[PDB]
Amino acid sequence: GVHHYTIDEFNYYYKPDRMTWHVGEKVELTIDNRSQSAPPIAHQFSIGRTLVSRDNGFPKSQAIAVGWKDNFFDGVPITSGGQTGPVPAFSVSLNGGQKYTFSFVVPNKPGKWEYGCFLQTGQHFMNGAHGILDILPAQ
Ligand SMILES: [Cu+2]
Repeated sequence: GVHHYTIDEFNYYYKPDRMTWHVGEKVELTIDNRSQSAPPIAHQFSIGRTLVSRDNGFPKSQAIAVGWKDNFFDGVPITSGGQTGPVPAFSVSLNGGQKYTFSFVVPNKPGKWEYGCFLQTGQHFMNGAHGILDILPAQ
């Protein structure tokens, strides 16, 4: 059976901020931008590994996040409404009040991955917009 997961986006955090999948699990994931501000803001959902931050040669208290080195969804065939196939550099960007639902089979990419939002030059990320995705071997 397909396992339904929802990730809600708020300013500036995911609910839930942890998720666990098994390799080979059939997942339907809904990403919902529930931005609570007036006006609501856009949010991004990207799963990857190895944070990349801005550099200018000067030390920082908090590094400004810019992206992931490795995208979890690389090569992963996705179905969303009438469309099926892998998506190059997959990520989900939503305006306030918009959601996106897609399904896939969890690839053989075991271990810890992270999800994050890199919008507004890393400000969402610095404010809490990051989660942890654990991928367990097939049960
Ligand atoms: Cu965001």
